[PDB]
Amino acid sequence: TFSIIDVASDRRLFNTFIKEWKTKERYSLALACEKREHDSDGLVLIGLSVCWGARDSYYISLQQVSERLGQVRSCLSRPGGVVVTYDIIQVYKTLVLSCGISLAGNCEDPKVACWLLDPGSEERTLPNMVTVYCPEELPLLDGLGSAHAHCPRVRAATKSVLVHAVMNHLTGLLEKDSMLDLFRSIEMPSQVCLALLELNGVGFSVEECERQKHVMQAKLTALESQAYNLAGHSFSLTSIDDIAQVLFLELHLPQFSTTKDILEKLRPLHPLPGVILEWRRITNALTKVVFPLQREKQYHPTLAMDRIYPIAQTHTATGRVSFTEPNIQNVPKDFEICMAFSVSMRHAFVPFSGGMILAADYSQLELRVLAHLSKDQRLLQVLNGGADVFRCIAAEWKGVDPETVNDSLRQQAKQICYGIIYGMGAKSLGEQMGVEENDAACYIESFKARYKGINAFLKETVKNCIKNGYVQTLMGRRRYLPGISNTNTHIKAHAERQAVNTTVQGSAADIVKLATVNIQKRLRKTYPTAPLSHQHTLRGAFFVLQLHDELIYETREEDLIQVAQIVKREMESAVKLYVKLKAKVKVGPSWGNLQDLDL
DNA sequence: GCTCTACGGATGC
DNA sequence: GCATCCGTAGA
Ligand SMILES: Nc1nc2c(ncn2[C@H]2C[C@H](O)[C@@H](COP(=O)(O)OP(=O)(O)OP(=O)(O)O)O2)c(=O)[nH]1
Ligand SMILES: [Mg+2]
Repeated sequence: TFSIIDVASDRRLFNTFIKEWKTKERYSLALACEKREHDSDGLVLIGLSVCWGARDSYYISLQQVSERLGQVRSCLSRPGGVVVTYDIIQVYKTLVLSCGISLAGNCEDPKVACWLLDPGSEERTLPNMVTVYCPEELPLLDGLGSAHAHCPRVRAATKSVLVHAVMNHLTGLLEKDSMLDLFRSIEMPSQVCLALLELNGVGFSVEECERQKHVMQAKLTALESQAYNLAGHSFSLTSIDDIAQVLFLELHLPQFSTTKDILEKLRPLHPLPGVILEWRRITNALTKVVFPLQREKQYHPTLAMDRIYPIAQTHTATGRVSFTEPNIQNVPKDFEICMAFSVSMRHAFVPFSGGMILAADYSQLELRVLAHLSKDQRLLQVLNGGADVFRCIAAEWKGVDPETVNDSLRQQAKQICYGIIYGMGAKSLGEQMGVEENDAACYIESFKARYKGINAFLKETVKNCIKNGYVQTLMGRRRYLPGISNTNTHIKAHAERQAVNTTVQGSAADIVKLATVNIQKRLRKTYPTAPLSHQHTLRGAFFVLQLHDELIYETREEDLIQVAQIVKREMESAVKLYVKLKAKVKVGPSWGNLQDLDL
């Protein structure tokens, strides 16, 4: 039955546990943390629990410790040897930040497996797992502590045995879905990479952020002065009611939806919608970036700099990775204040002293992925010759030379292309393009006619989703879309759009995770003596940010060239598609100041 | 009748 | 009285 052996109680017992632990091809590890403080070994993290089959759990107490932790480090760092933990990122970060132990080897996390089996479902707690997947272990839930009495050793042992059972069931479930090698070769190493990113943080100059904040606040005072002058009274710029009054009630064209439609037929008609738009953009910047970042900032003393530590979400409908605490991914790009000041929220994100930011983006990634999946011969030959499809779309749309395509113009062409691929209608295309309804419909017809393989892939993806109830990515991840067969046409169409989008975007996410893993492997081979993160303590790169197809690394100046070569090679060789996977590598003294490193 | 993500402020029942 | 909702930013 449910047993708790205390191996950290005798020399021979602990040594036998270690020598049996090394041989085991798969165990479950759990952390026992009595959190009187909210990162310390023997003060917060109290112990370690290890479970193999037959409802037995071995608890290693980290109280009194040097030799216990040394042998646990030896086994936990390359003892097979698969460690199963609930919330792998949390466990890895806690181990690093408390006792300086890095989980080296193959990891498994029942959370990641449950998300694999049904990514559109809810994040199941471990109890939630036991009730659903392992009902025969339900009597053990009384013993995962409680909100009042935890007993961290007993809670750890119960969680470890439950995680072992749950992952044993989920392993067979994943093999049935043919997602097991993908789980073990792609998904879990990506989890470790993300935890290592979370440990790294991203450098953050408070001085630069304070400078930007002061300029933005002076600009907001000026903007409020103009807005109260362009209207007449001192209304509220943060109230949609106080905006829909003054707007649409004196001379405008319409509650009333005072949204960024004030760009349309209002920005070129009255200057207050532009002033309101600028005020809203700077207010977004302040209240969603600089105020959160100035309160989320944390001083790294070893690096002698401030850093921001985001939390990776990773439980996503499509396999993407987002972040929680500051929401770093959505930090705005540069924009101009006239007083011309350049608000660069990314310019506040800086490397350590003597360091460089290295950012490697995937060139038109989902175009290439879709060209491979659809086998569209036209797109294959076009983008295998180094062409920029976004540039050519922008040129043929505007009639301008492709070489004279602006970066913002390229963004609109990119949005048009991806929207068309992902089920955008004629009305939305007309809005985003300026053309009429019929013109946008004919544009979509021409897009599907010249890229015949793309239309065939769209139809086949929807047909196979109806026939199977799910869609599959390039590397085998499935998403279930029960609305694909809904009688209501809106839910059915929504599921078809999600089917195509999930296929292509999940495949791109899979490629990006693979590239992250392979870059990490090559970096470890090239600089074996470097620290894994900024919390492990500088040679090589450090992976401070992930941008769904872009990997930010923060390398040393001397290692910049080698790191860029490594990153480019790994990103281009992640997957052998019918397309080439070109990566654009940029270097700079800051995230907001990056120059192309032609290499 | 583009998808995905989070998140501040405001509706909104 | 809080709970989502939505518009917003990235991608
Ligand atoms: N559905 C949709 N997906 C988008 C949109 N913008 C970006 N994404 C997805 C598709 C892109 O392939 C992917 C990576 O983002 P990027 O903006 O960097 O674009 P892409 O890689 O296509 O272009 P690039 O050559 O890097 O400029 O993100 C969008 O407007 N709609
Ligand atoms: Mg890209």
